[PDB]
Amino acid sequence: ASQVRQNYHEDCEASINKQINMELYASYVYLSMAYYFERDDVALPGFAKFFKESSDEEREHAQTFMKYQNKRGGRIVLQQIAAPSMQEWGTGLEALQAALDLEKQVNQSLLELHSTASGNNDPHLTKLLEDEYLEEQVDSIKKIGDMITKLKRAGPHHGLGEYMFDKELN
Amino acid sequence: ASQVRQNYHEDCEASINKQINMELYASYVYLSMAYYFERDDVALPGFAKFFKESSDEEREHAQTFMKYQNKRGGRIVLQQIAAPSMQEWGTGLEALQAALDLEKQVNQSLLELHSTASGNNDPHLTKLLEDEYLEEQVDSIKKIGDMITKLKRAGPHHGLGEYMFDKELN
Amino acid sequence: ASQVRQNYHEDCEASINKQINMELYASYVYLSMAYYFERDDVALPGFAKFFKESSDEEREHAQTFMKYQNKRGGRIVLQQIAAPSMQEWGTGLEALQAALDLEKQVNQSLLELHSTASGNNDPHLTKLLEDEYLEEQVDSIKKIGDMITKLKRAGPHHGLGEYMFDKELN
Amino acid sequence: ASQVRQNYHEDCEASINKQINMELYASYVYLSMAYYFERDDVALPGFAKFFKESSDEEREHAQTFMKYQNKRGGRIVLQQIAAPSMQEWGTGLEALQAALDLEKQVNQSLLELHSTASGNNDPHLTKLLEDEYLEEQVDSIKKIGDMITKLKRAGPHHGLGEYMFDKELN
Ligand SMILES: [Fe+3]
Ligand SMILES: [Fe+3]
Ligand SMILES: [Fe+3]
Ligand SMILES: [Fe+3]
Ligand code: NI
Ligand code: NI
Ligand code: NI
Ligand code: NI
Repeated sequence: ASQVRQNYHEDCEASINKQINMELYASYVYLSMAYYFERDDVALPGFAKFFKESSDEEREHAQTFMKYQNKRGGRIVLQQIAAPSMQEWGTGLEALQAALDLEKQVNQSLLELHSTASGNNDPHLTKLLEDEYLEEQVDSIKKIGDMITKLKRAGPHHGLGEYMFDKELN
Repeated sequence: ASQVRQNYHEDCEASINKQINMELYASYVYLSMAYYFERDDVALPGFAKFFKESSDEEREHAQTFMKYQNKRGGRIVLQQIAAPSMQEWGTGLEALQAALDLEKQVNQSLLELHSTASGNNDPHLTKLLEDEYLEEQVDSIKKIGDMITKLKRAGPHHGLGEYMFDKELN
Repeated sequence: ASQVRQNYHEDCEASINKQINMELYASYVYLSMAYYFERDDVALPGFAKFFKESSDEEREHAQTFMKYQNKRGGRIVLQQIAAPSMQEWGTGLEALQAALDLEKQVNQSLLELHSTASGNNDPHLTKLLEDEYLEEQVDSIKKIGDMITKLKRAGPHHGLGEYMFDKELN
Repeated sequence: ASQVRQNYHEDCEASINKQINMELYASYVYLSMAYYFERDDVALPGFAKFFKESSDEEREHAQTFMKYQNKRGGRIVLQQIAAPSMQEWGTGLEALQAALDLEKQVNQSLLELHSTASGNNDPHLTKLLEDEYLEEQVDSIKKIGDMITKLKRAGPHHGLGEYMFDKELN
C-alpha cells in the first residue's frame, strides 16, 4: 500500500472516485446550460454567465477530491462522463429548477459520503466534506432557491420579467 | 435620590422606561420583517436590508433613552419584549403598511411623552424629544409613505413591479 | 415543504428557534448590565463598554441562527424576550459572575443542540455549532474566568482595585 | 428703543444680565480651584487642568449671553463679581462636591430663566437656553456625578486613590 496511507478505508476511497465523476458530470451539465443560453434564439447572457461559473466551480470541486484522493494515498480512477440529461434547457426557470434538483442530488451523495466516512471513523474525511462541500452545497441550494423565487416574482415565462431578471445575473 | 437629579419628575422617568420598551419592541418587529424577506420563498433582498437597518436604528433609539434616563438620574427598568404581532408579513406593501402604522403608533407615544414633559415643565426632556425623536419620526413616516405610493405605482402585487421596486431598496 | 429543505429535521428547526430566543435574551441581559454601569452612582466605564460589546455580539449570534434557519429551509418563530433576571447587578465581580453563569448556561444549550443535530445525522448543523458557537463560547468563558481571577487579585470590593481593573476594560 | 428689538421683554433682558454675572462668578470660582490645585502642598495637576477648562468654559458661557443680549437689542449691564465663597477647597472630592452644587445652582437659575422666557412667549430665548445652556448643564452635572462616584470608589481621602484618580483627569 501507499507509504502515506493511514486510516483510509477502501469504501471511502471508492466513494470518492464516484463523487469525482459526479462533480465532473455536474460541471458538464452546467457547461451545456451555459452555451445553450448563448444561442442566438435564447440570448440570456446573465444565465449563460451564471452557469459558466457553476461549471468552472464543479470542475474545481472534482479536482479537490482528486487532490484529496492522492493526499490520503488512494488511487484516482476516472470513468466516462455521461452526456448531459438534456441538450436544450427551456427557459431560465426550467434551467434553474433542473440545477436545483441536480444540486440536491449531489448534496444527497455528499451526505452519504459523510455517512460512509463517519461509519469508518475517518474524521479527516468528515472534516473535508463538512468544510469544503456540504457548506458550499447548502449555500448553492439556497442561492438557487432565492433565484427561482425571484424569477417567479418577476415573471418566469419568456417575457419582460425574464429579460430583466437576466440583467441581475450579469 | 440621585446626586445628579434635578427637575426630573417621576412621571417622565416612568414614561421613558415605557418608551424604551416600545423602541426595543419596534426593533424586534423590524428584525422579524428583515429575516422574513430573506426566506427562500420570499427573496426580497431590498426589503430585507431596509428593515434590518430600521431594526438597528430602533435599538439605537432605545439606547439613547437609556443614556438619557441615566443622565437625568432616573433608573432604567427593563420589561419583557413582546413577540412581534405577526411572524409572516405578506408582501412588501403589507410590511410597509404595517411599518407605517407601527411608526405612527410610536409617534403618538412620543407626542404623549412630550405632553408629559411639557406638563411637568421639563424643557430638557422636551428638547430631547423634539431634536432626537419627533424629527426622525416624521421623516420616517414620510419616507415610508413615499415608498408605499411608489410601490403601488410600480405594482404592489407579487409581480414585476415588486421585483423592480425591491432593487430601489438595495 | 421548502424547495431548499434537505436533511433538516423538525427537532433541529425547533431547537434553533429556541436558541435564537436564548441569544436575544443574553443580548438583553448584557444591555441591562451595560447601562447599569453607566449610572452616575456606579460609573464603571470599562465594564459598561465590555457588556455593551457582549450585548452586540449576542444579537449578532441570534441573527446568525436566523440566517441559518432560512438557509436550511426552516421557519423562524420569534417568542417574547424575557426581562433580565435582575435590574441592578451589584459590583463588577457580581456582574462577571452572573455573566460567567449565563455563558455556561448558553454553552449547555449549545451542546444539547449539537446532540440533537448529531442524533439526527445533520453534519451541516454540527459544523455550524462547532465552528461558530462552541468555539466562541469556550473562549468567552475562559476570558470571563480570567477577568474574575484578575478582579479578585486586584480587589473585588468597591475599592481602588475595582477602579484600576475597570481601566483595563476601557 | 433698539432698531432691532422685537418681542424682547424687559424681564428677560434683566434676567440675562443676572445670568451673565452668575456665569462670570462660576468662572471665577473654577479659576480659584484651578490654581489651588497647583499649590506645592496640593499638587493635583489633573484637578487643576479640569477646573481651568471649566473656568474657561464659564467665561465663554457669559460671553454667549452678552452676544445674545446685543443680538436681541437689550443692553448689557455688568456688576461686580463676588470673591469665591472659599479660597481653599480641601481635597479633590470636596472641590468636586462644591462644583456639583454650583452647577446645580446655575441649572436652577437657567430653568427659572426658561420659565421667564416661556411666560413672556419668547421662543427665541427658550431655544437659546435649551440648545446652549440646559443641554450642557445636564451633561456637566452627570460628568461631575460620575467623577465623584469614581473618586469615592478609588479612595476619596488624601491617598493613593486620589493620586491615581488625578491621573485620569490629566
Ligand atoms: Fe460540487
Ligand atoms: Fe424609534
Ligand atoms: Fe452567543
Ligand atoms: Fe455655564
Ligand atoms: Ni414557460
Ligand atoms: Ni396582494
Ligand atoms: Ni462586595
Ligand atoms: Ni477627607
